[PDB]
Amino acid sequence: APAAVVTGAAKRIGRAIAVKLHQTGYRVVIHYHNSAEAAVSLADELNKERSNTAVVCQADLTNSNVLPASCEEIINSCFRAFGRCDVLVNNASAFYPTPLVQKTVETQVAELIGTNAIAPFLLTMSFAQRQSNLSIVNLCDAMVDQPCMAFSLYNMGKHALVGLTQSAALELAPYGIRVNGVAPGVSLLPEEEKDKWRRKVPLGRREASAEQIADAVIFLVSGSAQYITGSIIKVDGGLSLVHA
Amino acid sequence: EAPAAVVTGAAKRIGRAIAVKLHQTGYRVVIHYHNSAEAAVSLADELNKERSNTAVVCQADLTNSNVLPASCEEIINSCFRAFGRCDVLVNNASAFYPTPLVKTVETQVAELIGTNAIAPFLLTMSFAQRQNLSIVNLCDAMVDQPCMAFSLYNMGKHALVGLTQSAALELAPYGIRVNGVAPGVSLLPVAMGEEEKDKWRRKVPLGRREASAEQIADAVIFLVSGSAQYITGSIIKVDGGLSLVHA
Amino acid sequence: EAPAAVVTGAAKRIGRAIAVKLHQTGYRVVIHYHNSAEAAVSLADELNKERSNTAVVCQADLTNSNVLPASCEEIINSCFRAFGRCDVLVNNASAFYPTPLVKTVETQVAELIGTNAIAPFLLTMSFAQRQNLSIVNLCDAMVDQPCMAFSLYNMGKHALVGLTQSAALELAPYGIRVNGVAPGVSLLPVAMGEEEKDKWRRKVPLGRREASAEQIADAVIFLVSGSAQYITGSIIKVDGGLSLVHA
Amino acid sequence: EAPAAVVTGAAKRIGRAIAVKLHQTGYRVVIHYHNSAEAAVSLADELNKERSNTAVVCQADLTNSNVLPASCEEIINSCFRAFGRCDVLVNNASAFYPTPLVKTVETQVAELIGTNAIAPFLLTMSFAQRQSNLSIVNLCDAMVDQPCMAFSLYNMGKHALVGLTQSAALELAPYGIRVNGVAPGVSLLPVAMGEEEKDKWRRKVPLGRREASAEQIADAVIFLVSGSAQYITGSIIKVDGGLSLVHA
Ligand SMILES: NC(=O)c1ccc[n+]([C@@H]2O[C@H](COP(=O)([O-])OP(=O)(O)OC[C@H]3O[C@@H](n4cnc5c(N)ncnc54)[C@H](OP(=O)(O)O)[C@@H]3O)[C@@H](O)[C@H]2O)c1
Ligand SMILES: NC(=O)c1ccc[n+]([C@@H]2O[C@H](COP(=O)([O-])OP(=O)(O)OC[C@H]3O[C@@H](n4cnc5c(N)ncnc54)[C@H](OP(=O)(O)O)[C@@H]3O)[C@@H](O)[C@H]2O)c1
Ligand SMILES: NC(=O)c1ccc[n+]([C@@H]2O[C@H](COP(=O)([O-])OP(=O)(O)OC[C@H]3O[C@@H](n4cnc5c(N)ncnc54)[C@H](OP(=O)(O)O)[C@@H]3O)[C@@H](O)[C@H]2O)c1
Ligand SMILES: NC(=O)c1ccc[n+]([C@@H]2O[C@H](COP(=O)([O-])OP(=O)(O)OC[C@H]3O[C@@H](n4cnc5c(N)ncnc54)[C@H](OP(=O)(O)O)[C@@H]3O)[C@@H](O)[C@H]2O)c1
Ligand SMILES: COC(=O)C1CCN(C(=O)c2ccc(N(CCCO)Cc3cnc4nc(N)nc(N)c4n3)cc2)CC1
Ligand SMILES: COC(=O)C1CCN(C(=O)c2ccc(N(CCCO)Cc3cnc4nc(N)nc(N)c4n3)cc2)CC1
Ligand SMILES: COC(=O)C1CCN(C(=O)c2ccc(N(CCCO)Cc3cnc4nc(N)nc(N)c4n3)cc2)CC1
Repeated sequence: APAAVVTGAAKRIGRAIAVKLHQTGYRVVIHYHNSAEAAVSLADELNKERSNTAVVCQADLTNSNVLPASCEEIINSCFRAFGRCDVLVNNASAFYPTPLVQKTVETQVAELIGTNAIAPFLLTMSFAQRQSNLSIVNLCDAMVDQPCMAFSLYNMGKHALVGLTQSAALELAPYGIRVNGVAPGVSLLPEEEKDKWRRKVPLGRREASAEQIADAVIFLVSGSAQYITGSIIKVDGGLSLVHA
Repeated sequence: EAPAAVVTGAAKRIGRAIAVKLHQTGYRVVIHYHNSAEAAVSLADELNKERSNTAVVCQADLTNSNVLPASCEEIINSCFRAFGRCDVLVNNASAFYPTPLVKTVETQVAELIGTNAIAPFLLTMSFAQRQNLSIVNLCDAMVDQPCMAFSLYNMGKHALVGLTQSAALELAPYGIRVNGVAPGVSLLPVAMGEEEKDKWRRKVPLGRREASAEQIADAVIFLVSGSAQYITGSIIKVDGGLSLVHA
Repeated sequence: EAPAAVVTGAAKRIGRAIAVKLHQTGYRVVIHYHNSAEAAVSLADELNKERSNTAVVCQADLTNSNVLPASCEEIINSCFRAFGRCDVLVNNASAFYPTPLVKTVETQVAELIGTNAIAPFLLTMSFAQRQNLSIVNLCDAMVDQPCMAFSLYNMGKHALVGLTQSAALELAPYGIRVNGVAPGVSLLPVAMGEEEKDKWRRKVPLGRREASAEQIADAVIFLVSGSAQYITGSIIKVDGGLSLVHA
Repeated sequence: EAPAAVVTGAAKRIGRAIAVKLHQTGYRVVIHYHNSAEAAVSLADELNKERSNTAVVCQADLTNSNVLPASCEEIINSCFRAFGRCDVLVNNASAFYPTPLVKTVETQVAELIGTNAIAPFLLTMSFAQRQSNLSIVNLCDAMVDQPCMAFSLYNMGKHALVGLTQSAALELAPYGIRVNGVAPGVSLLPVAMGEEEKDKWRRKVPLGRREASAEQIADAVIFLVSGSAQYITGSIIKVDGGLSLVHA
């Protein structure tokens, strides 16, 4: 059975991705930072379905002097548990505003650029170095070119992740590793404010769900996507096409 | 009952593979063709051997003219006549040849812009008016790094990106999704010399080979599926990384 | 010897401002027009009062048809007959109106795709065949966030992006640069209610106002200048940030 | 009163051409540099010979670190100290070298992402906070979506710079600060690159089969800071001779 690493897998979109990969027959590494109880509860659910098919792995993905070692350990945890690592899903992400005009700003850089871009880069390095249907899926943002007001560092990090997706697709193609993205628009919100976000969506008659994001990940890691690399699939209900 | 799909230019090559995979997924299919009558009828015969009364052919020229709206309405009508419904439209048919800046030029406009853009637009209109509904447009992953001396073809494929996005927005309230699949190098021309085919294959980072028709069809199957119900206005490159390679 | 420029749709609004600024920069100008004869002639008379024998008018319909290639050849020929050279082509003329998916539709195709894409292509062909040479195409900064029910217009503007890029590549060996200027909200219709105009103006981050025609013309002047001699295939948005604003 | 500009990495090459053309347009200039002190001082001397007290140098490392915010604040402060105003910021300084996926990697992150993205962000913050024709120009890369093999961190940094350009254009528009980019394709090749390798790059360019001069890049910066660009914000102008349009 193939094996996958999902970062930020305890809750929300990462959890849905881990569940759908497991349902597809993958063994999974459930990475978490703060959500140990939720990570272990997910692993317990998946292991009840198929014994010894889910493990957890703790790591802070903030940039620091130790982040490279932390990322090498996440990949190593998959090889140790399952003897292989076929899929990496870079899902974990910090998200909060960083206004240009008025945590230290350098802590915000470490968290926003680290989680959304540098950790994906280091995980990609470790995944490739440790190596079939191998692939990486990066969780992008469908609104990357129509950014949220006062979200500069977040937007910079998601732009950097587009660059990584494309750069790594090119560089890792000779190794047979595909590198793609899934770009949610409005997916799971953290009622009046939620409804303001919902109302913009052309396909809004249909509820946005973590499972719809996971469905695009399942396609990209499947044999039905064996010629697809460097592609970012928007899963946004049309939101990115709506003008101001 | 079984859903129904129209595939334009479905007698051969990528359109044929799309029609076959939709049929294997449980669709009834209208095999549109222009000149390839024998191949269209042979495909319909093969699919009907698998499941009786699940495939028909429909002939039409998709060159632009004052009758193209009637032709496109008739293709959609042929799906309703055969199957009583029309759930999926795949705009695959396409003229492709150079038009250097330095057949009459108006015939070249009619063929290249008609097949790649205006016929998709009119088919989209007729599909929407006659109503998991979706449209898939066959785009081009190289639309922003165009082939030398292919201006009109490239204009047509750019127009098709615009249609995909415009129609996704406008047809969302009707529950019709509109997406694209953008091949890079897929099936090369039968007439192309082996050395020239190999020059194209060597461009592709992922495996130094062209996409099979079936690999292109796999992306179409995903976009029409229940696994894509929140996806509209998206164009999936199926290009092996070709579009990311610099000069 | 003074250089010469053709500006399509130059009688009014943005095209007029482009023709005026080119004239102020030292160009002789062909003022193309379709229906606005009085305004075209008034502009020519103003420019010739400033400098004798520096402006002519040229009437043509730029709707697609069997005669459009000849019409476009004649517009370019009018510049050579008046001024002995043609250094700059500005493709500004444009039909703009909704075409809902749910005039005949083929007339709408001919007008919207003809003015926005096919006439630019044929004018580009004629300009290149007759040869700091450059072409500037008037694009649309909102081409990837289109207006509801404007599919044919949006298809035409997407095709014009493709032409800009294709022609930049193909004409580079001849030293002809091909670029675009993409307004967001510029001049609104006089008859549009101020309440509706203000809805458009409030969308614009930079000053909550539309671009003047002169601000659009400033980008054209840059692109045809010596300060842009390495720039080809580029589309400059002149949109006050509009295209960056989410729904 | 003459306006004033900061140009990062301005001792040599494209940054020097930008500083020179801004100075010729009537700006007073801060020539920021990191290691190229002799070149920076030679340039400042030449500009001050043309017009007294119109050029100063400012040294700073733009690698990311916990002091980078203070360094970036000090570069903007140096323009106010010399000239009493700061009208234009040009983010030109840039580290560029390969980082294969298969110096410590954290140093490479700090240099490549710091110079190309984080320093521009912090300089943008300081420029806005310290505040008419105000604008910022970021030196981008026309090949950002067709990246060089094994340049992932550099490419990530330049993609982040596109995001900053767009984000800052939106957020600073209410303050009348425009934020735009210039995206070279092939411009000045490295001093150390062999001629045969330079010619491989030159032969890629449709328009003239040659690299952009430093002055051609500077011309696009001068347009974007001028009154002829007063409605332009969030735009990235490719100055690439068609390079980005060429398929594999
Ligand atoms: N939700 C949306 O509408 C939306 C829209 C656009 C894009 N996306 C993208 O889709 C992906 C998933 O979105 P989501 O809303 O499910 O994400 P989320 O809930 O905001 O974050 C997912 C997980 O990221 C992990 N994470 C955060 N900071 C971390 C750090 N410093 N170190 C390690 N892990 C850290 C957290 O793990 P722990 O809980 O274990 O600490 C968290 O549960 C993200 O990449 C997001 O940017 C989502
Ligand atoms: N092959 C590639 O490498 C590649 C690369 C990029 C994009 N694509 C796109 O993928 C799609 C399929 O490619 P393909 O290579 O399989 O296409 P193709 O063989 O060139 O053409 C497909 C069919 O289009 C039909 N067609 C042509 N002109 C027509 C007209 N005037 N009226 C009606 N139908 C007409 C023909 O039908 P009849 O045979 O019945 O006359 C033909 O069999 C096209 O949209 C193409 O642009 C392909
Ligand atoms: N205004 C904006 O906010 C805006 C926004 C985005 C893009 N743009 C683009 O900028 C350019 C100028 O905009 P504008 O608002 O000044 O344009 P406009 O007033 O709508 O049209 C310019 C001229 O196009 C000519 N034209 C229309 N149909 C024609 C046909 N069938 N044959 C020949 N010429 C025809 C007309 O000439 P006659 O009057 O002589 O008949 C008209 O005066 C256009 O390309 C437009 O798409 C403008
Ligand atoms: N040349 C091209 O073909 C090309 C192509 C695409 C994009 N661009 C972009 O255009 C801009 C100018 O290119 P260029 O070739 O002239 O650049 P460059 O010579 O490679 O670098 C410009 C300056 O950046 C400074 N710099 C490097 N690391 C630094 C650090 N840690 N801290 C502070 N400053 C640092 C250096 O200053 P010191 O010398 O004082 O140490 C250097 O002189 C860059 O943003 C580049 O990415 C250039
Ligand atoms: C008689 O020959 C002709 O009229 C010309 C046909 C095109 N041509 C070429 O050299 C050529 C052929 C196939 C090429 N392919 C690589 C991908 C290009 O997009 C394969 C490919 C195959 N068939 C195709 N059919 C569509 N409708 N559209 C595509 N894009 C297409 N492409 C590229 C260039 C000159 C000869
Ligand atoms: C024929 O029926 C009509 O009069 C319709 C015209 C369009 N219309 C609008 O509501 C409308 C008009 C102008 C609008 N502008 C804002 C920018 C939109 O791109 C101004 C603007 C102005 N004239 C324009 N002319 C070109 N050729 N192209 C542009 N894009 C154009 N645009 C927007 C919507 C419905 C009425
Ligand atoms: C000497 O060892 C190194 O540091 C490496 C430098 C990069 N390198 C290359 O092969 C190389 C060098 C210059 C190249 N240029 C063509 C445009 C690439 O974008 C010229 C160009 C010039 N200097 C540059 N400086 C910035 N800061 N950024 C740009 N992009 C840059 N580019 C391309 C590839 C390997 C050796």
